[PDB]
Amino acid sequence: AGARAMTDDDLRAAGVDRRVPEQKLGAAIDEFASLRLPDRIDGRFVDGRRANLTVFDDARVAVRGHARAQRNLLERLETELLGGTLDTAGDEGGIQPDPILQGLVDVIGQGKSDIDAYATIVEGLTKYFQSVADVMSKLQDYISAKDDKNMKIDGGKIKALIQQVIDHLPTMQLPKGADIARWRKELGDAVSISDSGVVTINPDKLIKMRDSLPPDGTVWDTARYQAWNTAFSGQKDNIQNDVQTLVEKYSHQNSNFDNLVKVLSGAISTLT
Repeated sequence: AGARAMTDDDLRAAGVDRRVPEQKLGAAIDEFASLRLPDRIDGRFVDGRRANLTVFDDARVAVRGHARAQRNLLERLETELLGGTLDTAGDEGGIQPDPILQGLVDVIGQGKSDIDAYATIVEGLTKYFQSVADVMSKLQDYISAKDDKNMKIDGGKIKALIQQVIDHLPTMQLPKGADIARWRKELGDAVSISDSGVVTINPDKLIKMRDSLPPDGTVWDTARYQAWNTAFSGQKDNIQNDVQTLVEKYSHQNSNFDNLVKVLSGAISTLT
């Protein structure tokens, strides 16, 4: 009933602790960055780190947790504001305007939509993110020491892995009523949005990684592999960068939400 929400504590106490989804999201980014391709050093061969796909796992359901907590607080806030003390003949709701209550309701709905949308988008990017990290581990089965001066890389097969990720790239769908124009500008080049609100991920960075590979059975000297490794790993870093940026935008949204329920709560108090 009394949907209390005046301090960051009141929130957390309700389970709405924005620090968690972002810690996990940070966790993953940390994982994705720890990924390394095999290498050859001083004449030796160094295994790479295969992606701990779990770390990704704990990030997305938290983001899914939070959006439920955020959505259950807004709802509680919204039940309180609409009605409260009755009079006689007024179910009051977009029929006999004049009150400012109306305006808060819409603020709320924008709150809903925003919560959902960032949740779906972040859902998807982390999928995409997990897929790429799956590949940076799967492709390591296709690289190995040949001579004590050469490497073997079955790039034809790695091209295969990368392409599968590109064919089953996570598809996103923005809530009914969103201003797609505002969303394309905010999420940037990393993604593209139709007009039905269908969010898709730009496979451009995966394409360059894919087009960078040699054919299956190639044998490389250490200088050649290093060059490829660096070039490959730099594009991977490029992807980390895109996900990091949306993660900051998402924490900003989590922040906006925190101020939102606060203003809404004092507001209800005011009219209370």
